[PDB]
Amino acid sequence: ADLKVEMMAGGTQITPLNDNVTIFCNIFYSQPLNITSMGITWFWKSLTFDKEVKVFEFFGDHQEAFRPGAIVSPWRLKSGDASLRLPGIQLEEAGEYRCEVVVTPLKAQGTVQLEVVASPASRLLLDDKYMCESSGFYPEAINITWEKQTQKFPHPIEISEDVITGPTIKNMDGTFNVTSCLKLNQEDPGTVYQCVVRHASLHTPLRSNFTL
Ligand SMILES: *[C@@H]1O[C@H](CO)[C@@H](O[C@@H]2O[C@H](CO)[C@@H](O)[C@H](O)[C@H]2NC(C)=O)[C@H](O)[C@H]1NC(C)=O
Ligand SMILES: *[C@@H]1O[C@H](CO)[C@@H](O)[C@H](O)[C@H]1NC(C)=O
Ligand SMILES: *[C@@H]1O[C@H](CO)[C@@H](O)[C@H](O)[C@H]1NC(C)=O
Ligand SMILES: *[C@@H]1O[C@H](CO)[C@@H](O)[C@H](O)[C@H]1NC(C)=O
Repeated sequence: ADLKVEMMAGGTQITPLNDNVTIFCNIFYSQPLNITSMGITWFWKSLTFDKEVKVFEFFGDHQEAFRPGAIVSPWRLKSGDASLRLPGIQLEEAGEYRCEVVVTPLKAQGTVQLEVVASPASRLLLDDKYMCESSGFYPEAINITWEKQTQKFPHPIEISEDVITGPTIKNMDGTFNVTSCLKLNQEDPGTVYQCVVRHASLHTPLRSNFTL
C-alpha cells in the first residue's frame, strides 16, 4: 500500500496504572505528505464491549480530545509519529486502541491492546495463625505462597502444609485484595517465615518476613 500504519510490535502494550502512556502509531506514506490536510483518529473499545468511542481526532486545521489530557502532537507528526499520549492512565482505559490515518482517498489503520496493571502492596498481620494481606493489585490472577528458612537447613523451603488462602476480593477502585493464612505451632528457634507474592506487575516477587 502507498499508505501504512505501524503499531507496537506484537500487538500489546503494558503499562502501570496511573503512568503517562504513549501508544505508538507511525505513519508510512510513499508520496510527499501534506500534514495539514491529513486526518488522524484514535478509537477505544473495552475488550468485552464492542462499543467503540473516539479518543482524539486530529485534522490539520483543528484537534479535539474526547478523553481529557489526551494528545497527538503536530510536532511529532513531522516525523510521521501519530502516537497518542494519555496522562495518568486508569484501569478502565485498558482495552483496544485503533489508530486510523486518512490521506484522501487512502486510509490505513492499526490496532493495539493496552493492558493496565497495578502492583500489590503486601503486609503481615501477626496479631498459631499469621496472615499476609496483598492489596490493590490488577489483574486478579495472583500466586501467594509461604516459605521458611530454618537454622538447620539454611535455604528456603516452601510451606504447603497448613496454608489456607482466602478468596480474592473486590475493591471499589477496580483493583483486588487477597489474604493468605499460615498456621504454625513444634518449631525451631530462629526460623524466618516469609509470605511471597507473585504477580504480573512485579519484576521480582514481593517477600515479607517475620520470626517468632
Ligand atoms: C484492601 O486492602 C486495603 C489495604 O489494607 C484496604 O484499605 C485500607 O482500609 C482501611 C480500613 O478502612 C483504611 O483505614 C486504610 O486507609 C486503607 N489502606 C490504604 C492505605 O489503602 C481495603 O479496605 C481492602 N479492601 C477491601 C475490599 O476490604
Ligand atoms: C505524568 O506527567 C505529569 C506532568 O503533568 C507528572 O506530574 C507525573 O508524575 C507523570 N507521571 C509519572 C508518575 O511519571
Ligand atoms: C496542504 O493542505 C492545505 C489544506 O488543504 C493547503 O492549504 C496547502 O496548500 C497544502 N499544501 C500543499 C499541497 O502544498
Ligand atoms: C525478606 O527476606 C528476603 C530474603 O532474605 C529479602 O530479600 C527481603 O528483602 C526481606 N523483606 C523485607 C521486607 O525485609
